[PDB]
This record gives sequence, structure tokens and C-alpha cells, in this order.
Amino acid sequence: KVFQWFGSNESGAEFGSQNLPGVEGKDYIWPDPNTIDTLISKGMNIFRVPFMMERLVPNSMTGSPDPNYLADLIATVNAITQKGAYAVVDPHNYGRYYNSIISSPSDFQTFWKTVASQFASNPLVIFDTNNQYHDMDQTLVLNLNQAAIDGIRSAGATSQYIFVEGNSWTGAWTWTNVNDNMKSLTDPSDKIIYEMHQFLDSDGSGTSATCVSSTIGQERITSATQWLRANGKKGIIGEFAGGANDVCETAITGMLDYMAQNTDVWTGAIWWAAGPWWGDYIFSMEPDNGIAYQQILPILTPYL
Repeated sequence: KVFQWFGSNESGAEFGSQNLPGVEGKDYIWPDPNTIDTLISKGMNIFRVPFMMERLVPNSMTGSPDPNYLADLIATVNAITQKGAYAVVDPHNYGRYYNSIISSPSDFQTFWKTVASQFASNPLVIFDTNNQYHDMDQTLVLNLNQAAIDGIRSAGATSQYIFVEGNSWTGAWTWTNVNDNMKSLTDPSDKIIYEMHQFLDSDGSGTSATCVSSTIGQERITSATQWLRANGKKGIIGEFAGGANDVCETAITGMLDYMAQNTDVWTGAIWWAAGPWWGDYIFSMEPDNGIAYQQILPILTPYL
């Protein structure tokens, strides 16, 4: 393997985010361990599992978990880690809980102690503080990431990596513009990884199959790479994608080839996304018929 980690998001448990609690099998679904196994057989060793904070811990983030949703999170994590791969536990929440900005680091720390306690003995779990903080106070984003770390380590979950995320939708291309204060995060286990996301369409939203140019990915990560190096930090690309076309194929490999020459800071990359409810989605990595599984995975083989 070229990178420490290379794999895919396994999306579904966060679907239908407007329906809370929502109903499993109707509004959301958990990943399929059999198709995860296929991706593992292809060489992937990390799987990021989005879920909603409100579905895992309803009403108040300081309360008790929902038994049903937690049981399925547990089963998904174990399906990944029992094979030897890493499972990223991702509260896919944008820094918000019931659609309000999480303004209490203390409440967030308690949420994270609750979650980390369920996984504290599993060294292949990775805790991801929150997906894509955005449009909120920059000091608060720093403090929420630190509160998550403190809660996780307080639970005795000390072996695991922690993926921290920044503002501006944790974008790599925007990182130095807004997220410099993230350099001050502390972890007694010294296992912080800075998770950045990078899409390749014009606005970086990852909603169009069209990429700006054949070099846009490598261009959009250069300053983030320099920031990680200058500050003595390590990073991962926790979401990236491009359409099944020639320009995007080239942009994807150019980005990954650049990361491969900068592994002093880059630990790897995670595609967005696999999962069982993507259908004809332009970026679907879901075996055996997702568009990216068929048409993009062949160009990712060099990194597996």
C-alpha cells in the first residue's frame, strides 16, 4: 500500500436527515457487510460510517443512546474491524444538533464520552469529531474539536486515532484561509489527524460529475499540504470524488500521485461514497454496480 489508509465512506445511516428519529429501512439504512467485504478484498482498509447524532443520542446529546440505532452502529463497526480494517465513527452533523449550532463544548464532551465508551477497547475504531463544520464561529470549532478529544480520552479510548475537522466544510482548498487556529489542538495520545475534504467541481460542493480541469485536485491541496508540514501535523482526505469521465479520472490520479509524494503529512484518502441506497449516484462506490465501483475503482488500484 502507498498510504496508511485508503478506503471509502459507507453512507446510509445519515440519509433522510429531515426525518428524526426516522425509521430504519424507510428513511435510512446501515451499510452492507458483504459489500464492505468486497471492498476489503479490493485492498481498502478504512471505512467511514456517517450517522446522525440525534438518532444515536436523541433529544439531548448528554442523554442515553437509542438502543436500536446504537446496536446497528456497533454491528457495522464490528463488521469492519473484525476483518482488520479501520472504522471511522462519523457523527455527520455539520457542527449542529437539532439544526442548531452546538454552542456547548461541555455537552459535546459528554456526547463524545458516551460514544467513545462503546468502542474504547477497539484500536481499529477512529473517532471523527463531526462532519463538515461550516458557517459558525471559528473559535467554537476549535473548542468543539478539543472537547471531543477530551471526552474520548476521558473514556479510556486512548489507542484510537481522532480525525478532527475544520470550518468551511473542512475543505482542503479553503483550509489555510480560515482554519489556522486548529493547529493548537492537543491530545495526550498524540493521534490527531486533520481530516479535510476535497471535491473537484467548480464550487467544490461535490454535486456535479464535471471536474474543473485535469489538475484541479492536486492544485486544491497544495496549500493544505504546506500548512500540515509547517505545523508538524498529519492529515487525511476524508471525502473526495469525481465523475466517471476522462478529465475527472486524470484529476483524481494527479491528486493522489501528489499525495503519494507527500506522505510525510498525508496518511491517505477516503472516497465519497459507497453504501446500499445510492442507486445510479454519479459517485457510487457500492459493489457490484455503482458507477464509481465500475469505472473509477480501476484507476485507484495503484494505491491499494
